[PDB]
Amino acid sequence: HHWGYGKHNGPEHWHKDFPIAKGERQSPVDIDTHTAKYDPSLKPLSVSYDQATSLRILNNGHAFNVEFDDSQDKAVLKGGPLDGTYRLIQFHFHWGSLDGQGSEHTVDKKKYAAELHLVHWNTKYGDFGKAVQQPDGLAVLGIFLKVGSAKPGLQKVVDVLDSIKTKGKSADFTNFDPRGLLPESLDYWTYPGSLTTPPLLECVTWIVLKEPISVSSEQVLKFRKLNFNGEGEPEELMVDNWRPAQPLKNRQIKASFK
Ligand SMILES: [Zn+2]
Repeated sequence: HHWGYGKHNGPEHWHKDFPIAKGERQSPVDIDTHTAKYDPSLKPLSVSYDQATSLRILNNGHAFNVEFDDSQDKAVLKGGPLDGTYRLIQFHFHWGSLDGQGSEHTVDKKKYAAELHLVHWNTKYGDFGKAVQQPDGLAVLGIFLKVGSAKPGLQKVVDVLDSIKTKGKSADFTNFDPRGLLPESLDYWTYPGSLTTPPLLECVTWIVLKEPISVSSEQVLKFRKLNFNGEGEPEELMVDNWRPAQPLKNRQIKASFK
């Protein structure tokens, strides 16, 4: 009875194995633009993916992750509200059963078709495993996906999904430049949060971009062909793998714009 997104093992059941699910710094959250606070002291975000080195893409039964080589000071996230440097280790998405839903964070209750999470760990801590044990261990860049024109930089991902349909499958995924998944503007909202999947550790400084990237209906449709199940097991399409908004509980969401 492993955790999942079904009615029997979904978000509403997670607290039984991970009590922190009802904690004080849980993610995602709804971004109420009227209550968010513009902070003029917030510096521009610094995303350096020029030399990021992608390795493989795999279906872990919850989503698909594109992993990178984080052994060198390659892809790093810094600046913005951060006081340290974080290395990119992997990215994945969360999406729905229809274009009307799929994102984890919402803006004034609005849900996007999907949400991209670029995960980075603090260089003060040695590696990912050690970083998640600290309150400022991770910096996750969240980017909303809306339907419209195609996103060229996403095509390589879309095209390879048919080869890793079921849990446990993976494929070579070298030479992928994540710079192709970023919107033009880097304006953002930021707040202290957690991982949105178990163990739900409250070790994340969330940075959610104001500008969503546009992907075509054809592209997002491909996400919905994946399976939660492994090969040979009953079909369980991978859709609605998103955790709903959690109580802000007085944390303050700051923005780099009004
Ligand atoms: Zn995520």
